[PDB]
Amino acid sequence: IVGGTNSSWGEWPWQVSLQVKLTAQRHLCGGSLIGHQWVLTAAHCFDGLPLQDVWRIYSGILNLSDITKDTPFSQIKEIIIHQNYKVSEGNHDIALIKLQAPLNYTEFQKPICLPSKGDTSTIYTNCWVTGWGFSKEKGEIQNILQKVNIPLVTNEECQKRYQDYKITQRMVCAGYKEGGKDACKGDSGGPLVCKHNGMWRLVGITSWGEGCARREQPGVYTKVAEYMDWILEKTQS
Ligand SMILES: N[C@@H]1COc2cc(C(=O)N3C[C@@H](c4ccccc4)C[C@H]3C(=O)Nc3cccc(Cl)c3)ccc21
Ligand SMILES: *SC[C@H](NC(=O)CC[C@H](N)C(=O)O)C(=O)NCC(=O)O
Repeated sequence: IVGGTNSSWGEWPWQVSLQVKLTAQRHLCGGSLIGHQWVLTAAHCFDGLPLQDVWRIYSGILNLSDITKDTPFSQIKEIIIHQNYKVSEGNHDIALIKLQAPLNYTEFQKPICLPSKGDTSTIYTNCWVTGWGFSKEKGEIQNILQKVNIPLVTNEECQKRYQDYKITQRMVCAGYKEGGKDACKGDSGGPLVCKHNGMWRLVGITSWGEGCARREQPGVYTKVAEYMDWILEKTQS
């Protein structure tokens, strides 16, 4: 996250860190807890070799530097990538992770609400993006979970900024005309959440953008509302 600030405990209890343990262990992507046994993330997080028994999913963690060998983590039972996803493209950048064991809910480990049927994106005026990604374009993973307030952008405006790509109805963009605040490398797969009727809703999954926090180059997010039929089908309700 560029231009954000430190989060506090319990502010974003659905945020998870997707890490890979080879000989070293590294954070690679964000994700969002959506139920006891389900995480929603970006399909591009899985573009590498599909190695078995390497992913560790950390929840209930605010500071990655607080993770030790004794810190509990979830493991992957199944990865469900959207059927129309292609590696060389940004479309359908969404994946479900089924965990090997259900997590119990706590103040620091609980699900984001999925968007409600029949809600236009213009109802969302208070939106935030979170993660442990770079705080500048040539930066590094951040220890304390960062947060930044960000306005949603119209699909017409977002398309104007990315004329070499197709910004579809299944995408939502967010950012500032003057840049300065944005998600960045290592934030992809995490949440874009907007607070409505006292509850946070998962509006986007951090996906892509040209650089980070550049002028007139907003972040592009997978629009979760446009994948609700798919999410419900794959989670068997
Ligand atoms: N500023 C916009 C809004 O939020 C963004 C998020 C990303 C982003 O994090 N990634 C773009 C993703 C990607 C998608 C499609 C095609 C190509 C790349 C791969 C992933 C990424 O670089 N991860 C990464 C890189 C180095 C180290 C580590 Cl640990 C993780 C990039 C740009 C923006
Ligand atoms: S919609 C998903 C989260 N809600 C619940 O899990 C229900 C909580 C109580 N049992 C209740 O109110 O009935 C949720 O609200 N997450 C987003 C948030 O703002 O916390």
